[PDB]
Amino acid sequence: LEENPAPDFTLNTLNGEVVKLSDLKGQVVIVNFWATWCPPCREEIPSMMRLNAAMAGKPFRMLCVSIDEGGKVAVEEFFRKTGFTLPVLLDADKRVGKLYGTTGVPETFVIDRHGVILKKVVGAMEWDHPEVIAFLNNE
Repeated sequence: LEENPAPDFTLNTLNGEVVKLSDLKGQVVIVNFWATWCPPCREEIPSMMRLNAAMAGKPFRMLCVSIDEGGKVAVEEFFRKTGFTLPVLLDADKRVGKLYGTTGVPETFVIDRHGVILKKVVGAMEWDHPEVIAFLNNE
């Protein structure tokens, strides 16, 4: 998967909208696969929100794909109790995770301006840290 262009997909947002990875050429993209019931997923959310704020106004899009069987209702609940928020896409049936060849969660893909997959990261990271931020700016 790594070093070859990202497989396309179209999915619903929390609010009836739809996002198609191809129309995002020109921007750097992070596709992250996560779930409300995954303790590592929840460990790294705070650090993923700080990566999002740092990028506001820049040609950058973060896509947090949820695999919760409970969808919008499950993610909405989780966000109500924790106070967290992120740019979520829904994938309850797990087919885009399968398309992406994932094995468990969290798993994160880093995609360049030409739509090519540059990096695959397994497990909770600290997305707020300098090397990552500066790896992204380079792009």
